Amino acid sequence: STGSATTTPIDSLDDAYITPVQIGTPAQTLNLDFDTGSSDLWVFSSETTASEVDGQTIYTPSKSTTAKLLSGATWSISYGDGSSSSGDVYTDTVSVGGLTVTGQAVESAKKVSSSFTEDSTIDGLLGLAFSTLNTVSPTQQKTFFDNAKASLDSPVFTADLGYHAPGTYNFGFIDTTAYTGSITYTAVSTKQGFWEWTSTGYAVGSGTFKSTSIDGIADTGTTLLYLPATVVSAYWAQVSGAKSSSSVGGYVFPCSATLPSFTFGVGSARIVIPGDYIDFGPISTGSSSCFGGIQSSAGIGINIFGDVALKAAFVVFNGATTPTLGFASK
Repeated sequence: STGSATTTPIDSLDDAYITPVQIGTPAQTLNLDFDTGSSDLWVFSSETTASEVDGQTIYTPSKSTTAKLLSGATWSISYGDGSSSSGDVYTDTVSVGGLTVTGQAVESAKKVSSSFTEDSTIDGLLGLAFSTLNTVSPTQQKTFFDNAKASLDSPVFTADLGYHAPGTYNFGFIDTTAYTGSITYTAVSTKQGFWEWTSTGYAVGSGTFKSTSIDGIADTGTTLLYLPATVVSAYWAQVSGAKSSSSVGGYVFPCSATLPSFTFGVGSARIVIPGDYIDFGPISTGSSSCFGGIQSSAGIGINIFGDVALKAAFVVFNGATTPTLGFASK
């Protein structure tokens, strides 16, 4: 089997991407944030505290003939941005782009933090990291990908995110029309439960490539590119007037600037992030200070190849017995 679904930016900045997902019988379609940095499929629901719902579409298990309470199971998750959610668990039929999993754990939110309430366009998350990070207790549950894997034509999914445009998540096949050149594969460590890999270095603009190992995670659920302070300083040093602002919470730059590109290494291959991808616009409405798309990972504890990086590539998440990651230009 295979599946193919379009993923769409939630706003003009590509702050996140949503993908329609069918849950239950008859289908209830919710728009979920596919997150390769976590491993819970959770949704706003008829159980979510009413004051914490503001425009989201909810899953109502009582209206699904295939929903079953997973008795005694609870979940609770905290994300790196300080947001969180928790609740109980149903199993139900879940379909993505024509690919169906029966018996998928659907984590129903009883509580969500303010960041989620305020994002009316995101009806929940679909985790695509390794199932070892799943938070359901006392019986840990599998991700949608893990459940689908044995049925897939090939044990892979691909992320093809657009810059200010829709893109595609495919399951079970590699669309050879969706990228240019060849795909370069690189080793993955699953020790922390993430799609963790080591970039071979970077360049700023038309500058020389610096060969240096940068361990990080491929995380479709993180908006920006978070890299070591040394790398990030070298980038922003090439932008007149750019500075790190503790009041704003990161690097800002004059909105009048033209940003240089940023290149990262994948083995001997190179992925170029155009300068425009690094512009996240005014810090507040009408401001002439703009927020940067490359930020320091210092104090996160991990480098994160988020959407800024991933959307410059066609990315293969290879979940074969030895997992790997593939990157191609597009």
